[PDB]
Amino acid sequence: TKPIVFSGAQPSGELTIGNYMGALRQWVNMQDDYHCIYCIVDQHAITVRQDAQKLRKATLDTLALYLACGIDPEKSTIFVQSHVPEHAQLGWALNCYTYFGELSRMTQFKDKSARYAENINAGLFDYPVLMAADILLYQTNLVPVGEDQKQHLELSRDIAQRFNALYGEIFKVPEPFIPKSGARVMSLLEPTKKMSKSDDNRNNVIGLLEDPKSVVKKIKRAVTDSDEPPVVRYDVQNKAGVSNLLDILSAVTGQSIPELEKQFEGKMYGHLKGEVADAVSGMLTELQERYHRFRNDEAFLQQVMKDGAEKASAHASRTLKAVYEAIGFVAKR
Amino acid sequence: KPIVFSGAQPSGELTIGNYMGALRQWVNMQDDYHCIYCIVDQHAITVRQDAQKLRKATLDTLALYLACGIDPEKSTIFVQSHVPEHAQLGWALNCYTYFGELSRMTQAENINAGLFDYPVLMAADILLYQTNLVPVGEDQKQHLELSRDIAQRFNALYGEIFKVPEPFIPKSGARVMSLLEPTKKMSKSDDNRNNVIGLLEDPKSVVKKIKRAVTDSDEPPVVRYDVQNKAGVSNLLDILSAVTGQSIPELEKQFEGKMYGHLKGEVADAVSGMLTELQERYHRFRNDEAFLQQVMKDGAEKASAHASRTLKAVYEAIGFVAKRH
Ligand SMILES: Nc1ncnc2c1ncn2[C@@H]1O[C@H](COP(=O)(O)OC(=O)[C@@H](N)Cc2c[nH]c3ccccc23)[C@@H](O)[C@H]1O
Ligand SMILES: COc1ccc(N)cc1
Repeated sequence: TKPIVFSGAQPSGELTIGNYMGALRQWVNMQDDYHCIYCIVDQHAITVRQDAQKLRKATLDTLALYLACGIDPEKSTIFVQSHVPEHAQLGWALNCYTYFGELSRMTQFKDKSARYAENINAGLFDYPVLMAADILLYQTNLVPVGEDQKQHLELSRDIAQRFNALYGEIFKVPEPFIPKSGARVMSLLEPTKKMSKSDDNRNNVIGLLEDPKSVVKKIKRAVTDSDEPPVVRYDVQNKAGVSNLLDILSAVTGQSIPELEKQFEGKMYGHLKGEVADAVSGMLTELQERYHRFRNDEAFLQQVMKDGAEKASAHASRTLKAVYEAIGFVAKR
Repeated sequence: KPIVFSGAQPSGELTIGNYMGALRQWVNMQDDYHCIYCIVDQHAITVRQDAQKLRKATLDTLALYLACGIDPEKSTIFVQSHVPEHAQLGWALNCYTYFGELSRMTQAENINAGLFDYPVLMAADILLYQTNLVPVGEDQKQHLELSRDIAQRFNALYGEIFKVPEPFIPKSGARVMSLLEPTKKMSKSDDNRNNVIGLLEDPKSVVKKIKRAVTDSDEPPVVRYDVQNKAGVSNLLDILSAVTGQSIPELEKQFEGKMYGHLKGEVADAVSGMLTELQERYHRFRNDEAFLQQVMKDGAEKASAHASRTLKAVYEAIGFVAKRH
């Protein structure tokens, strides 16, 4: 059997080009090479307060977006996290093998606590343990994610190793698959801050479902630097905005930064931004064209969810059975 | 019938205080209330434990509750981990529980997240079954209050999804104090086991512990009820009264001109009389694996039917896409 790939994305906000480059791009390319399982993590989404209609709609939007990107339900298992109870079950169990200090030290918890001070909830704190349960359920070998998830992934490995050391070979110890370029796409008006699907300032973000024209305007307005003459060179410290543009272009086209630097020799930021806008306006038009075909077909979306949850539960129940046996629960018969 | 929820720890080493106090009280109210008994194995693992002993303890607890008179045809008794809805609701309620509320629970960075987060699981345990009443001790009053606050908070956002649970106020009335410390209650959590009489102790063990029990230096020795001045003797009277149903004034008359030796002898004989009938039932149930499996299956099946209905409403309110069956 093939090694197993697992990853997920929250149905909250509107997925950005950041989410595509750091994760979904890789998800599509891994489908034949590995046994791939992709999840819409609605249980993680509710750690941030959403309107009920928006949550339901965003779950289906996200599903249709996976499909529009090229995630093929004939190759990959595609499911909604809440449809498989084993995530919640293993998540509770793994709380007992996770230290408080490991969760309080998390960057994401700290960033999210500052952003949502009126709702610093227990789910936001316990976030990484459920995420570990998501991965560990499927005997996952590889986890394609953006750089912002490295810390969460490190904890999952620690939990797997710690549990295995007491009980035997129950889990696989997963490995991150973070891409060389586009692992952490930055904000267009604030290139020192990660591009967030929940920025109020829309201008920071390139939406996967935002109007391309509005997106082309966003690239042209992206902040660069005061260098005289302007030079297209990679330097995240002194040229954050230009570097982010080079990183985006590299990730979309598959060309290296040193290659792109040679390509823009004697050129300035107008050329860079023309070429970035071109490459991105292109992906989105195509992507949004596949999207509606999927998104307006409720019977097909219902079928993908049904089939995917079936496949997922078969794997997850198998692992949870072994976990429950090992910790000492009386088996349900 | 109001719905009553109790969580039973699979590790508790139950005493005659537990039995003649709350347990016997509740055995005689299984037709008055819709009683739920949940053996809380997911709570147990917040303390690291030997796996095989936890499995054994789950079944020991089930058999002991059955032996004490919990009737699986009247009440619902089941193992927590057999009903996935507990963990499911637990996670959802984490998202409507403040971090501060958990930090302020009467608790540095080396405690496991389960020990930190279990009050939310407790809330889920109760709220799943539309629980009206929860019989708690003083030590779990804070947890009940949190579950009431979570229920009201969720209902204010989404409509009346949960019942707001109430404490069960009336106490059993059977008083049972520690043998070497008559001022303190006999507790299943006592490190000093000479203070307690476990429900599975044999007649020789009970004799030894009752013989050792503290009594005053009154001269002449007198068997009279007086908690302030004769705590130990009064405890022995209360235990004997609880066992036989004879009133304190009846026992005071029964022991007129008798020393503390004769009282201790009668207390030991009385308690062991009670424990022998209970132990016969326990071992009969406990050694019948097929009967225990059937009780767990039926109970989980009953619990799940109810729990799934609540969780479906919870899931609909939050806005999750409904599962495709
Ligand atoms: N500006 C950016 N540049 C590049 N990559 C980015 C950018 N912003 C986000 N990402 C990546 O996109 C994925 C989805 O984002 P989420 O916020 O839903 O990502 C999250 O919140 C996860 N915890 C969801 C999750 C839950 N359980 C899991 C198990 C395995 C893997 C992932 C998960 C992520 O991989 C994230 O790293
Ligand atoms: C009681 O809170 C929890 C927390 C996490 C999970 N997965 C289940 C229940």
